[PDB]
Amino acid sequence: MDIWYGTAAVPKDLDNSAVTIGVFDGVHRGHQKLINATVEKAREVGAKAIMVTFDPHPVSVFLPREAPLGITTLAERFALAESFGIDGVLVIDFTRELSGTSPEKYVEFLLEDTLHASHVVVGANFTFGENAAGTADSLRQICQSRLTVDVIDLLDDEGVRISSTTVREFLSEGDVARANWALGRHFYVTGPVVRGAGRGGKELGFPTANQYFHDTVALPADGVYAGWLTILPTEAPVSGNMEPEVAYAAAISVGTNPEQRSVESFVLDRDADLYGHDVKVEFVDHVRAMEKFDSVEQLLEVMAKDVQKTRTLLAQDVQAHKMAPETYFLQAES
Amino acid sequence: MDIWYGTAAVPKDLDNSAVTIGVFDGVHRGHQKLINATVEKAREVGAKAIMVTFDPHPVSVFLPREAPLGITTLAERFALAESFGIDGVLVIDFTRELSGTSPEKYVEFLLEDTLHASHVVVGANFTFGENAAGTADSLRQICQSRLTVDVIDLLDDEGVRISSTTVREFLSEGDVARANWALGRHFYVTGPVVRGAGRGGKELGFPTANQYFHDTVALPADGVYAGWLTILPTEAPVSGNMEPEVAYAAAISVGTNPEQRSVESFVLDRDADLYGHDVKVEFVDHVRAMEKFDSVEQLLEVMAKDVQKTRTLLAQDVQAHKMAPETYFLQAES
Amino acid sequence: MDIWYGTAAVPKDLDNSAVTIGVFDGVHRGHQKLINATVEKAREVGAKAIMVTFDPHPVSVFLPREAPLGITTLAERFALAESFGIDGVLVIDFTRELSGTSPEKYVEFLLEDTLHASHVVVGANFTFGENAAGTADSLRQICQSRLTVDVIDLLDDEGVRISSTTVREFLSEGDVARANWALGRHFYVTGPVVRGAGRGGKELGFPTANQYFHDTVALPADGVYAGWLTILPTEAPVSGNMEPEVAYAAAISVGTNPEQRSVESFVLDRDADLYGHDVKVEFVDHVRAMEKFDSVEQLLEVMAKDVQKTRTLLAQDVQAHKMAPETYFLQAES
Amino acid sequence: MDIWYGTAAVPKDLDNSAVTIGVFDGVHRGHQKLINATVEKAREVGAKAIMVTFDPHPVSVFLPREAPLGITTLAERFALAESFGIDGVLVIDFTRELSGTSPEKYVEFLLEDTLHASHVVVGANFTFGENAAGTADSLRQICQSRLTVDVIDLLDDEGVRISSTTVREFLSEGDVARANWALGRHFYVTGPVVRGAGRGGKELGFPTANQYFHDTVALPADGVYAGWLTILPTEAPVSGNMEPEVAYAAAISVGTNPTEQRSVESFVLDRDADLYGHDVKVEFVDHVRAMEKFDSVEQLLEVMAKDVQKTRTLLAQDVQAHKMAPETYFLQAES
Amino acid sequence: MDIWYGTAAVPKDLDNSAVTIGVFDGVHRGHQKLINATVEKAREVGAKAIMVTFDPHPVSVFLPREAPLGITTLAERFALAESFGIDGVLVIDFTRELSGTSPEKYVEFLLEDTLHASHVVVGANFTFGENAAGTADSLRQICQSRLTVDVIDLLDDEGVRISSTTVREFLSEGDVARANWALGRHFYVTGPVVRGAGRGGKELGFPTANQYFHDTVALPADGVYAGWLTILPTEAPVSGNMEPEVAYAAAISVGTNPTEQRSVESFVLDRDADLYGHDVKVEFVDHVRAMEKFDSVEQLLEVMAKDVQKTRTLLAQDVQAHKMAPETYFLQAES
Amino acid sequence: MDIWYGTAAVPKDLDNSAVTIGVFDGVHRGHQKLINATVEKAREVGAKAIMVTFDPHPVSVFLPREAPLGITTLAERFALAESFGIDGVLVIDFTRELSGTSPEKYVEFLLEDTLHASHVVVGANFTFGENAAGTADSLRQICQSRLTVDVIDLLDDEGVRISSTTVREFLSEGDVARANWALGRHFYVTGPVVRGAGRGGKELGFPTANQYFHDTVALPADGVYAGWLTILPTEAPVSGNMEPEVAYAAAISVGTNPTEQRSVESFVLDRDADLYGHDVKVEFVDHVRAMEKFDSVEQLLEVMAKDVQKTRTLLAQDVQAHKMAPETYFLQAES
Repeated sequence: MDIWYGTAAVPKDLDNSAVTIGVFDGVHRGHQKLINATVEKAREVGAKAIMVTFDPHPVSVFLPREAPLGITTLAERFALAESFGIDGVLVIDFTRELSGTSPEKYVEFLLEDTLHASHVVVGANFTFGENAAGTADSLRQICQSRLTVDVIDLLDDEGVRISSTTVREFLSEGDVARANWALGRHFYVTGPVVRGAGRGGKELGFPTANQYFHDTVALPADGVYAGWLTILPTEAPVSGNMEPEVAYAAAISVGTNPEQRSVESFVLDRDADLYGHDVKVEFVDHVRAMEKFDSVEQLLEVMAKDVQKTRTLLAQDVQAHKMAPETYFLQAES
Repeated sequence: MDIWYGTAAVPKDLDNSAVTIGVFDGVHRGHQKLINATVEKAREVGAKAIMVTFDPHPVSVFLPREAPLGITTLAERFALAESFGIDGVLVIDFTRELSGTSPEKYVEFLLEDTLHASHVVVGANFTFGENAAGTADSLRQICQSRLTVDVIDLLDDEGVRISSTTVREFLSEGDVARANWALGRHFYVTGPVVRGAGRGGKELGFPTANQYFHDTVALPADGVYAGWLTILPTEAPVSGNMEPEVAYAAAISVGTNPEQRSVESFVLDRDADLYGHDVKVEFVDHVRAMEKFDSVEQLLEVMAKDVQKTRTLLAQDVQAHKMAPETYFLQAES
Repeated sequence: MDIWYGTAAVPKDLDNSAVTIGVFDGVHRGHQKLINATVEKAREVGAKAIMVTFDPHPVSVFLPREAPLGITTLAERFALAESFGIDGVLVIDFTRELSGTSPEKYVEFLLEDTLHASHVVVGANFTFGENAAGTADSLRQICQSRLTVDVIDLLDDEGVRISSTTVREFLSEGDVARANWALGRHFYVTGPVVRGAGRGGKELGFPTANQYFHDTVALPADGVYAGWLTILPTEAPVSGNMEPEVAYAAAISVGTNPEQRSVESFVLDRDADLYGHDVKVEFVDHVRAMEKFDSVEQLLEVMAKDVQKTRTLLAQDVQAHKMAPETYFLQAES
Repeated sequence: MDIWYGTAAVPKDLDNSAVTIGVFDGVHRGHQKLINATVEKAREVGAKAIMVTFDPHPVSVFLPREAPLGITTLAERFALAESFGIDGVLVIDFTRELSGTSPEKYVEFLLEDTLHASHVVVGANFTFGENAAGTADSLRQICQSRLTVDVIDLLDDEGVRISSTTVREFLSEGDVARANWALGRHFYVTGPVVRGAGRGGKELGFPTANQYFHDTVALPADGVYAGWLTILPTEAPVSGNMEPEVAYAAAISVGTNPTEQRSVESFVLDRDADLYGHDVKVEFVDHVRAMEKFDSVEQLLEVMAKDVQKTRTLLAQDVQAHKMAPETYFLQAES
Repeated sequence: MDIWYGTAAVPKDLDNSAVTIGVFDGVHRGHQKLINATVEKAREVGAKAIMVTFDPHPVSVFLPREAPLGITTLAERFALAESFGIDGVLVIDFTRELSGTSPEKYVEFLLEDTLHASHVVVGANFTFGENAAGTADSLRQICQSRLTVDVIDLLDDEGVRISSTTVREFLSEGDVARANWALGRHFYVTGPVVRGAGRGGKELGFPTANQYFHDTVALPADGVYAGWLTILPTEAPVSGNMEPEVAYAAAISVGTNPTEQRSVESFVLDRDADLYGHDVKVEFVDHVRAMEKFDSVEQLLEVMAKDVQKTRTLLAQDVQAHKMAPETYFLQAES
Repeated sequence: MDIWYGTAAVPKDLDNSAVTIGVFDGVHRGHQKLINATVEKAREVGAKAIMVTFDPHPVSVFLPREAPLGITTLAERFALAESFGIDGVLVIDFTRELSGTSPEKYVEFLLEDTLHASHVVVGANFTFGENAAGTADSLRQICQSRLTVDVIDLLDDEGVRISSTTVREFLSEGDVARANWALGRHFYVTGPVVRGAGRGGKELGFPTANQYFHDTVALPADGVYAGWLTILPTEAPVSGNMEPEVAYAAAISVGTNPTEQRSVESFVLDRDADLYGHDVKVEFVDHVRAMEKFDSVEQLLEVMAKDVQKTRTLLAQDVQAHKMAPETYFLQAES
């Protein structure tokens, strides 16, 4: 998949394309509707399926620092767009271009001159142009004759509107199961593993892996979650008995340094230290709220209940296999 | 009007004076009673009307950093005192003088030796001298024969005690209309305009003017307010279609950087950038609480409702002309 | 009393000992049970009474920064252990030794090889060894024949479990009287006196003494407390009319710098400045919550009520003489 | 004078203009040549004289936080342009437009489509387009028949090149005299006065006025300077015996602090005043001495009085040398 | 290769091993001598070749925050050890064990009880036990009949001692050529690429990739270097015309910042790419120039193009000198 | 000895006094001349001997945060005054009083009204009143018939002026020997011991005691020094084999840190102790060496043992030179 930053980087000789346009944060199930319709129409005409997306977040342009939390990083947005069949992602920066343009000159510049679009697919909530004048309906009439528009209704399921906003609320409440349901997959973060408290190995109280994330990253509420940890493909040696590319059962502690968040993973039944490696942490279910501990004994007792509840939740998760990992490790008991 | 810092700076040959004494933060309506009585008595005897005030706040002397928020800056206190007819402001620093003095030596030093007072006017709440022993009644008896004392009751109106404390509470609650009612004018701040998000001009989402204030400045609760923005007299060029010395209608956003406050002003129906200029922002009415925004579209929709409610509130404000500005700009519609 | 850091510092020729083992934070009344039983048994056999304690807190080993607040400093733990008759304190660092050891090799190494114990006394809550496997009951069976174990039930009195946890909660709620009841003495802090607001002396609003404490120190809730201030033995000159080694009546203000705490002491009926000195502040009773002040007059009025309520509470405290100081100063009135 | 942010804010209405293009930092004497040639030509035709300038600094686009010190603020650049008779300032941001563009499209878009220019005036060092491709020659050729292009060599005078670079050098060495000579006026900063040490009254050692500036502002090397302080027009009362819009003789201490920040402290000669809250302009005339540490009050005051004597002399020369002195001023010969 | 943290994590299972003991920071050419002697001996017997190393740095135990700069990270030390055929790395923390211990107990515990060693290999400078009592001799005597002890002199070559110290010196002076000569390979750092100035596209001045490193990482003196940049294996898409696992010719700017942090900015020659989010390895070949300030865009680009010419030359020599060049690479002779 | 803050705290009761007036920072040998002349005169009459000193430092009133380094704390100034027999210390704050005052009112208010002085003793450099107007002469004339005024020249000895300035210079150069010679005693700091690296036990490299001091405290140049450490009187238990109120031979490392702060680390010779929580006085005798970086444990300990040898020698000389040595001390000749 190609990745272009700004209109000027798009090949001048780009033949023909089917385009979808949005922030696409999270690439949730509604987003997948727009991508599917787009990939299908491109197949039909032998054209390229292009996503136009935005970075930085269009909101942060007017209100810097008060940007919505990133459900996925931009990098993951690329990876997800590829996995669903996008051939090219065009990334628009609204402080460089297309912000002051009228609806008319927007379509003309982006869809025709730049992308040579024959089809375009947007959500019902899509807007464009100076002071957001352009709507999904404007796009229908401006493009009548010139190119075909397909406007997909926002996704409603189980009485919930599925949008970036709802996914963020579910994460913020600690309800990763409902977030996952909206995403169509386990919510996850990826990141390098650093040193933390003691060393990962024989001692149960020491995390197998510690990670930090900036406060722009959306993360579930401080608490303990059941999930899966996967060391990403690597040739670097691994301390202990975990293998790369296998999703390992783990009780995951999300915390806050007293707004930079931490994620500490206790991998079930393994003795390993993942310092240096790149590690994906997928969330499945909430286990408990954060607690303060006043004795080593109390701490470990609770730690063991976390493991117990995690083993239960993960054993269920494996049964919903459209969400579960391909290769996993989960022991039936300790 | 003269401004003296400390007793030692007062002219030795100061003939005769009528004196009022207090912190005078905000110069609210109660304060204006003391000033009026003082200016009138000075007129009568052909003497000077002097205000004795305090900086730093007498409270911050014992409890530094836990000082009351400044309803007005000291500079504005001077300007307000002038506008009501004070000829001289003496500014006392309690860490330099008059804090350890007895009530007796206080009157003797300040009122006679320094200010050659023939009349003095204080509030019923006025205190003075070591450990606040001296009261308004002490001042009556210590000054019998020597000089005339006039003690004005605290101002009560519409079942509210009008004091610096009540004005601060109204501001803190976001009730600027009630604060204004207590002040006898629109609550305002003045300050240099800095660069903010994008550039002021054609785009509705970009503020016309951004300002910052230290956390000692009293400011209404985070939210959106209707008010008036006035570029203070200047010869510097102005970017866009606003003129100096005209009060322009504006939706005003007060925020907090995550305790240094910001004030962002969306001037109605104007395209301007005020970087570099000194700008007064007067508050009239609360519009709404602060909200987080998840789309450019939602942001602008709300922005436009703010404008709508502002136009309404300001059109009413103009009718109460004792509070409204002399020269204003408010369009009947967009 | 000897103080040893780590097993390696204990004399190789240490003859024979009676040992107690725990964190001992606060050395509360439950702790005193373990120490008493230990000192008594050591007397009986002519051996040394040893305390094994832990620093850093065993909890902070797994969860750094999320350590329990220190009811006493380590230094005070030493002083308290001495005052109750401990001959030697061995201080174990769990990041250096004894954390990965099995219950069996723990007893063998610590109690026999290092300390040559003939008796050991632990609480019912005591645990030891890798992943806290070892219990008070494990210690009974592992030591049958080899050495005598005495396991003391947790202390229950007036329907409250007396533990480090409960003392911390009482402090956190501002209930120092209940904390004191659990401690078996007045809760106290010691520390150097620094400059604060103005100078200690004639002015009532200026603190006699200002101190700061790091956020690892347990301290009662922000508020005003009645207590006693004692300048620790010294030959340095004292500004004003306070003598060393006398407990002076004081209204004590605990605050927070906006997590480093402050303690400001208004010594009743004395004019003194304690800059430079080391000062113990004992807490007796809660007086009031913290308030914001908007006038010097209001501030001092409240200050005087604090003094009034303090004089009352302290006059009662003196009557409970097992808790009260040996030499005190409290005036019947101003 | 108008100020437009971006090509899009320029009136479609504009039918004819004489344009000059540069950063114009400092608006020094070389800069004045460009503006003069532009303004006089604009008055010849019936056209408006337009300055195209850049903010953020083009260097900062590539090397953020490595930007050169601003000789003047953007605000003062506007004011200086207006003072030399520019009708419109157009401010280009390179992060928004005109940066990816080829030499060909840059000219047509900016000079023809936006500004509808008939005449252009640039320095010989002038560069434009993608990767600095376009040059003073490159410009003259693309613009045949439609645009009179006047290229002006960089200003050499007394064997010294007068550039923003050269000015920044003079400032940094603390040689304000040469900086002024190159600028055509006294170098100055403007800012609100805040509280400092004590209160401006009878005591010499407490500064009449305190100011702080961001690390972004070019200021002379730490030291003491002779200068003039002016309270900018205001109806706000003044504490002490000073008036607005009079340049007062002052000894000026420039200092630094951990927090970045630079400070400017002004001891005004023969006045007892405290300027807290006013906007004041501080003009620099000559270097007096380097910074030094003090360990007694008497020694500090001894030096302070020597700074005052030196300022009296140097400022008396500035008044006599006429050309750069202020219109209305206050200076005493003796204390 | 296994990695054990502390003696306690070592398998009880281990019956025979050839051991080497050192900090091994940089795994330079002297270090390679120790490892080679160890690995070949281990293959002779039926034994595993074990490296005993230390983290935190032994110096940092006594002088916290005064620790020497890491020539490589602990992670890269592992990877380098594995590349020279070590079977297990045992990592000692001196704050947890082996620090109070006498020479006698140190050997028996570590070499006999834990590792069940038959053979030992150490540098002649090797020190152990309480207060550095144990030495290369001290070691040979305690271990009679059970342990073959091979002591190897420090590597001298071309009249230069090759040590971690010497490498840190070369790096600090910006002499990466000599650092590489001493290491036996190109010095490198590895890290995730983040956002910087603009976007990696057609414009030369915006870096292909930005990286930051803690003050803990030894890096060359601030300046421009010739080097190779490699995108580490990945299925993540690449923006632009670059592939993973190809070393691309790059000019590399090393800089600093208040906040500690060092930066590494890579301008890859003849590619339009933005590497945000990838892990990249940056190899250093030769010093090009010291850092300098710029005050015009044209001058910066003028210098940038000179850096590119210089890189082409220096990298062409590195390719020809064969021995240290990468396996698969991309370099153009002309622009 | 009494300590009064401000003229207002002085007893109205005080009927007669001999007064000395100065900053007295360091209470050096020049200072001792003033105090001796004052104390002996006070014992002659029936009067109390009073020191008028200043806090904050008079310089800091004008130049905040540019204050000279405190040779001693205000607390130690009190203690030193008491040790030379002053009966009352009166502490003037110039931000509260005596600063606006003329020479005439300063004398009458302070010396007559407040202190009811009969006799005054000042240094020849002494300055008072508004803008340093009043001087040693100015003082003698205003005080005829009521005040015996004894002016004492600044102390010159071995061709060296002994002043606070001179002491601060010696300290800053790391020449504590000359600082001590000028002070009349070992320069010292006092402070609570906190945790540092490891635990004070058998291992030489972990300091017996760690201390930090604000940037306000004059300390010797970073380096190693010979000195004596004393645990101040206490009933708190001591970990290790050290007693309170014995000066123990120590090698002392003075260092710095980003965060401002200076550190003092004491390696006490031939003791295994950890002093956490105690107040300790650290006396400086002689400079041993400048600071240096280390890259091996063995080298650090090699140097550490050389510091100890050097300390043994230098401290043996200090004991023999008698005059400045402590009363009760502990020093061993051999390890």
